[PDB]
Amino acid sequence: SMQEEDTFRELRIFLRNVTHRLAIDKRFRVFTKPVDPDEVPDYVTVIKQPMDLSSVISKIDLHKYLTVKDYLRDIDLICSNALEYNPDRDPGDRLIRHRACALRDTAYAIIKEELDEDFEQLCEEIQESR
Repeated sequence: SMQEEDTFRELRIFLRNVTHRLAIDKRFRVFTKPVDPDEVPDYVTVIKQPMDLSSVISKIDLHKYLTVKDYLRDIDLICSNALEYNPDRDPGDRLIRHRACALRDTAYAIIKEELDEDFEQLCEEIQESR
């Protein structure tokens, strides 16, 4: 219905705002764009499901997220991809892992502080009705 499409539009506005705040954070620059094969050839061969904040923005605009949980699944994929690709004790690996955990923690904390639980529940119930 029209009421439901208004609900999903509000969700998209919210998600674009969260994603923007993550994307402008200097710590998360490394997650803002897809990994370049030219500069990192083995990534395409280790990470089966690449995800980045630019792709998240594209998916928001394609109406691919109907709940905050659907969105956080892709935030979690950005993080888990980074942990899998950077498992070594080397400082370059530990720096990316620290930033990946910070990206995940920051996204969850923004949503916990700013998303009304009844709004996420409404999104869930509309989605389950389809």
